[PDB]
Amino acid sequence: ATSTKKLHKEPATLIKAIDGDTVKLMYKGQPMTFRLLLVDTPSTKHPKKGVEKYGPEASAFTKKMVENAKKIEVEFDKGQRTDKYGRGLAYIYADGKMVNEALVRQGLAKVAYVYKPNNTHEQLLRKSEAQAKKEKLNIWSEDNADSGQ
Repeated sequence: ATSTKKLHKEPATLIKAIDGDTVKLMYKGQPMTFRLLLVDTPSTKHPKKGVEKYGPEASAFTKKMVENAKKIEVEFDKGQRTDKYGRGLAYIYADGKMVNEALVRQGLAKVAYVYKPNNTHEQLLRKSEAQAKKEKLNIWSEDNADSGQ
């Protein structure tokens, strides 16, 4: 144990946001498609239901935060650097805000089956998910999941 600086950030710039959990950015002068991996968004392409535009969904959320970002950094984990489908596996930081956590904490993304050993910030997302759940944020909001009394 005993480590300084959790994981490693590499400089990036957005080319296009494919959707919420999958983006294509310019990684060191070359276009690489990245998937956030730990997070998985529901109904990925369209709003949850579609009755008025309540919920810009992860697609626009990720897009907006990375476009407004001064700095875009991709943080690669301890495991594999790229996904089975050749997507980059990194925690993308938009302006220093980790997109993964931001999607989850606001309730636009859920924690999925994280492909270990790529899991350093799984815990962070897990708590942020639980956070979103107890506040019934947009994907946890009374619609698909309408639980209570």
